[PDB]
Amino acid sequence: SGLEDKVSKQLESKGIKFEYEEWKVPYVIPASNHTYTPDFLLPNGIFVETKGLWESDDRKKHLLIREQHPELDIRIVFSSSRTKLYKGSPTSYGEFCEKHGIKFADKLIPAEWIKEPKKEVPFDRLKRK
Amino acid sequence: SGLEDKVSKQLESKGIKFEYEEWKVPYVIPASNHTYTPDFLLPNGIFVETKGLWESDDRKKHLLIREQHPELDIRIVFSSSRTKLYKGSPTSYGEFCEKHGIKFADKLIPAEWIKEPKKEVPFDRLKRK
Ligand SMILES: [Mn+2]
Ligand SMILES: [Mn+2]
Ligand SMILES: [Mn+2]
Ligand SMILES: [Mn+2]
Repeated sequence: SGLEDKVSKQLESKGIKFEYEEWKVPYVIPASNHTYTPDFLLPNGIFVETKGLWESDDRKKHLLIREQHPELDIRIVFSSSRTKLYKGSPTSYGEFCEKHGIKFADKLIPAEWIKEPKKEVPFDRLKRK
Repeated sequence: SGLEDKVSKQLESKGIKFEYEEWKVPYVIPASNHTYTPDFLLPNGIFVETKGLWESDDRKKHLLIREQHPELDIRIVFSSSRTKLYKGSPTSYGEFCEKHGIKFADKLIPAEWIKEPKKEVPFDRLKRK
């Protein structure tokens, strides 16, 4: 960058030796705690997240919850599941869900989901509003 | 939102009793491993990072490195230490550095830093590029 060049030129002009980008320093970013509030909870225990724009951190969040709370049934209703992950991506929101086992639909909750037999929700692992 | 409105109306028309944002699901964003490569290493053991724009994640990284590698001497040379942390912030890069004990300078490496007595760098704690 202009600054790196100026600093390098200065050190050389004064005859100071130096190593440039020669050493890496390892570090760990600590794990962090968060909470996610799905939009709707149906009587049969299915949670439904309505979603327009679906950002990367949001997608990672769903994968984390699936690994951390396998018993939760969290599905997504998209304004459009055909939307691509980003400006030039080949993958759609829907394809991402298919790849990771996330049940999804577009615009409205499918009649079939509402009809699914009730199942237990581990509310003990959850926090009420 | 529009989608939330349409889904809730669909559920209400079918007489489905739902809970809206009534439950919070706790989750953890996993610790992550990284490496940081300072721009310059001077003969006396001082590492210097040249920096123009200095974003929030970059500032956080520097604090993590100071906590996890207290044996290293990492300083920063800014294009301008007067720059505010972000649009609207009353705090400058320099003030942030002062608060956290980070030595800094503007435009070039201080001749006085170059003159400081050599101190051994624990290379066994680092990884060569
Ligand atoms: Mn919501
Ligand atoms: Mn939503
Ligand atoms: Mn660099
Ligand atoms: Mn730099």
